[PDB]
Amino acid sequence: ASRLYTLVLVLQPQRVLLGMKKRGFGAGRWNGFGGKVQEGETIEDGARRELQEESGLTVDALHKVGQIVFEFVGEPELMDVHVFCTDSIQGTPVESDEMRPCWFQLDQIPFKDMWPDDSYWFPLLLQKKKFHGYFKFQGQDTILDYTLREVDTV
Repeated sequence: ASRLYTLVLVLQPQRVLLGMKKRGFGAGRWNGFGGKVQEGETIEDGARRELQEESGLTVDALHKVGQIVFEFVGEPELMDVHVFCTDSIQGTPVESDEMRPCWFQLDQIPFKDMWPDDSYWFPLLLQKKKFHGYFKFQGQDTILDYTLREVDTV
């Protein structure tokens, strides 16, 4: 079985917003905003909730840009991450207990301090291409297997 997660990338024409994860899973890496989808909310509502909780931001619209499935060796549950993009933020980003937000120019994206899979699929996001991904991890550092392709419908 898989568990539903969200990931939101605030992508403007010359910069992208990332958050430094301060605690919990993936702490110490820059990432998009998101988390587990809860009972009683749609996937998109979950993505909005997490963006709000983690950055203080609300948005007009969220666009579906990809799905990535993660397997971690030894872990029963797969992560089914629904990836969204926006360029219509409302408010100014503010630090939360979970995330410290910062803007990065698109040629200074800090891949060495991000999840290793981002190096593979960010280019597709940046090129406004819809994708499906699968990544098999050994721990949090080592990609054993992956697949990646462009799709018409996410």
